[PDB]
Amino acid sequence: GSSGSSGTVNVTTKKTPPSQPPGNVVWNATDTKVLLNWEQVKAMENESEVTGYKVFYRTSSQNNVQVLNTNKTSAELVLPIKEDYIIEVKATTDGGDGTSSEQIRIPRITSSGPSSG
Repeated sequence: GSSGSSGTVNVTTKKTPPSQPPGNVVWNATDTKVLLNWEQVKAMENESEVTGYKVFYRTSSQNNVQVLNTNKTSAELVLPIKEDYIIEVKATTDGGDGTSSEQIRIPRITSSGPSSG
């Protein structure tokens, strides 16, 4: 087909997100879960505050990443079944989603011999 572009004024509606991604996005692996943790995001004046975040977790590849609702600065996922895990934290507000932090790299379960003695 074809495409074009010109531009046309417009108006605004509803508040807007901070756009600031959650930092200190740390993770962990214990027992049989993934303890995720990341700082909080506070929107400036007018900006919409963060009421929650979206934990975007997907395999080293995956087709469509999934979203997990979390009304906190932490989260808990399931152990990675082979292939690295690309986790992305997104700060959502009353307006909608926000920005996605830095994809997390979680390597599968090591490959060592259990019961050593």
